[PDB]
Formats: sequence, C-alpha cells, structure tokens
Amino acid sequence: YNIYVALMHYPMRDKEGKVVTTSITNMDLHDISRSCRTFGVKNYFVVNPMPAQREIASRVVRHWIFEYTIITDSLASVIKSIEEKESGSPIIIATTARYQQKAISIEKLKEIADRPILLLFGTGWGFVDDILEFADYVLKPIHGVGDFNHLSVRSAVAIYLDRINRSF
Amino acid sequence: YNIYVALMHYPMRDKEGKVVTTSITNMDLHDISRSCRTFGVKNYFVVNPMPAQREIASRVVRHWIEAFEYTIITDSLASVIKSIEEKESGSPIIIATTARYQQKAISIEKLKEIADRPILLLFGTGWGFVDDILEFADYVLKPIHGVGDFNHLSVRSAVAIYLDRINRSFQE
Ligand SMILES: C[S@@+](CC[C@H](N)C(=O)[O-])C[C@H]1O[C@@H](n2cnc3c(N)ncnc32)[C@H](O)[C@@H]1O
Ligand SMILES: C[S@@+](CC[C@H](N)C(=O)[O-])C[C@H]1O[C@@H](n2cnc3c(N)ncnc32)[C@H](O)[C@@H]1O
Repeated sequence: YNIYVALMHYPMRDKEGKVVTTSITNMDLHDISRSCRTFGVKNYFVVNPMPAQREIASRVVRHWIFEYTIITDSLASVIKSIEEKESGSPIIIATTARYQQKAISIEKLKEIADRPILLLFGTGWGFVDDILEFADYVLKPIHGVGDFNHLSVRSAVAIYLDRINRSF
Repeated sequence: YNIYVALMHYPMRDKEGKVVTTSITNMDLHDISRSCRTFGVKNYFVVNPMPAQREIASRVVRHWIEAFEYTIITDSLASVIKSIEEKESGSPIIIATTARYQQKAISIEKLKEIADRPILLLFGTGWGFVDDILEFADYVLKPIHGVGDFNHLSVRSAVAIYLDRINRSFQE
C-alpha cells in the first residue's frame, strides 16, 4: 500500500506539557523530504495551522527547487488530500518515543495494512496524548540500548522508513 | 563490542569530486549525538583539521549541554584512532560509509560476523569521502538503498539508520 508522511506542528506538548503550536524548522523540510523520496513515500505533508509558518515553509521549498512536499494547515486537510489521491481513507498511525501497550510493530503494520498508511510525526516535545489515543494505531517506539531514546524527528523518520523497507 | 562513530570533514568530495574541507554544521553535532546515545555508541568524534572549526564546535557542545566527555572534537582520524586504542587497549576495525556502491561492500549481517573487536564507523560530509578513504578502510558498508532512483540522505539520517540496523542485528 501507499505510504504518506506528515510532519505536524500542532498539537504538541511544551516542556510543561501544555499544548503548543511549533514553528517550522528549515531542515525538517529538506531532510525529511530526502528520506521520504529515498524510501518511496508518495507525498510529504508539512502541517502547521499558522499561516505565517506555512508561508515561510513555502518560500524555503520554492527556492530549494515539485508537487511532492505539500504544505497544509491541518491533519483534517491531510486526510482529505489522501482520499482524493487514493479514493480511500488512510490508516492513521502516530509515532512517539513513549510506551504504549497497544502499540504495534512494523511487521504487524505490514499484516494489518489493508489501505494507504499515513504516518504522523510530531515536533517540539511530541504529540499531546489525544493524538495517540485517537490514532488508528501507534507504532512501537524506536529504542536503543538504555532509557535514552530522544531522537530528532528527522532521525525517527529515517529509521521507521528504513524498517518499513526492510520488512517488505 | 564497543561501537564508535566519527563525523569527518576532510577529505570530502565536491559535486565534481575534487577534494574539499567542509565546515561543521551545528545540527550534525546535536542530532548525531542523540542517535549515538540512543544506540549505545561509546564516543562520538567530530573530526575537522581546521582549528577555527573545532573551536566553534566545542563552544556549541558546551552550550547545548557530566556527558561533556561523550562528544569528542578532534583534528584527524589518526587522533580518533589513538583515542580508541587508549580506551580499548586495541585497534578498532575501520568501516567507512557511502552512498556509492563498492563491489567489496559488506552488509550489516556480515559486519556482525567479522566484528571481533571495537568498531569505528566513519561518516562523511559534503558529497562523501574521496576514493582514498574507501580504499583505506578495513571494510565499507553497503549503501542505504530505498526505491532505486534516489538515495541522497543527510548524514544525520544515515547515522540513525545504520545504528538502528546494527542494534537490531544484535537482537535477531
Ligand atoms: C523531538 S521528538 C519529541 C519526543 C516525544 N517524547 C515523543 O512523543 O516522541 C519529535 C518527534 O520525533 C519522533 N520521535 C523522536 N524519538 C522517537 C522515538 N524514540 N521513537 C519514535 N518516534 C520518535 C516522534 O514523532 C516525535 O513526535
Ligand atoms: C550528504 S552525504 C554525501 C553523499 C555522497 N554521495 C556519499 O555518500 O559518498 C554525507 C554522508 O552521509 C552518509 N550517507 C548519505 N547517504 C547515504 C547512503 N545512502 N548510504 C550510506 N551512507 C550514506 C555517508 O556517510 C556520507 O559520507
């Protein structure tokens, strides 16, 4: 099935756990687009509800040159775009470094994947709990050797897309 | 079974394959140190022969902060090797990484098999290592391959993927 990647800037936690909107990091545009294209992701969505942020990201993308990277305002808008491209609603999969008992592995994702997949990646201190609760699935977190697993969102994307590629 | 990572800035290729000395990108410092720490890498070496770069990078590490001995800014691969040899009482296996397939390339699984001592993983900047480093290394890893018409990742993302692959391979 087709795979889409969305980088979301709302609704994130701040250090104090309060809901925030984050600003766009330039390298998240360039780096994740490259990982997306390397592993055959169909489109890369950059989701920010702040018009000023969307205009900053467009300018960066416009000069760095593609219908490939899509700058949009909301997850609802991402879902609508995929339904027009696929004639089917994506499975909504969120990501987190945090433990979730219901979380599935990449292998399990392969077996349960009966339609397009939308992978959600956060910014700042990561998603509020509501995203994790509402998503169709959460992936098991990337862990390494010990307790520390706080990777950049760019590195988390690269790793997950690699694992998805290995598994097929 | 200790793993070390070195980010190198000389000698690198330009777009036309000529030798260049790249400058230290602040995000390579932070982003690769998180990946190394996640996956239990013993030390992260930042290698730049230009004293001005080492100075800038040292300041960035100090401010971004115990674990001040974790990310090591140094001048040459020779210095990296002498440090590991001191820490490990033995010389590491030198493995280079690149997006260009070499006929002699090994897989992670092969790497696991031949790894009887500490491992030093080399990553480049700019447009990658010149052919001399790939010739000089003990081994060169098969590139990360995806869809087939594109594989230009950032070096931060190549480090993440290779460290995950290696971790997983010692769990499977
Ligand atoms: C700077 S991190 C914030 C980390 C936060 N604790 C979280 O929920 O993952 C930004 C994004 O990168 C991804 N990420 C970072 N580390 C991850 C890990 N170890 N496992 C899965 N995703 C990770 C998640 O998508 C996260 O929203
Ligand atoms: C921006 S890349 C330069 C790419 C260059 N064509 C090369 O790989 O030689 C900088 C570093 O990222 C790493 N890298 C990037 N893409 C890679 C890939 N597909 N496979 C392996 N390493 C990669 C290598 O360590 C490379 O030196």
